Amino acid sequence: RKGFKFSTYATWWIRQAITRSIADQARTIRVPVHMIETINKVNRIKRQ
DNA sequence: ATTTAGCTGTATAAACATTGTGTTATTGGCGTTATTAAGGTAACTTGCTTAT
Repeated sequence: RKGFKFSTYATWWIRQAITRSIADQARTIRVPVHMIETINKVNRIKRQ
């Protein structure tokens, strides 16, 4: 009904799924996704 | 015979024993705060890497 390309709607869902999969199976020991995101933000701040 | 020394008797005394009583303490319980997971989000990027 809205006039827009479907690629962006598909892209957001694909990106969310990939990030979630990486966090869930990223390490042999399961680590919380919220804990992982804060660690990623801290690492980016340290790099800057 | 007499008593004397011997013997510890059992009450008593003392110690224990038993009873009772207090105390406390911990389980349970409840709720509680730390934690946490998932859902959802939509300009666009629509056959890869990855390698002696």
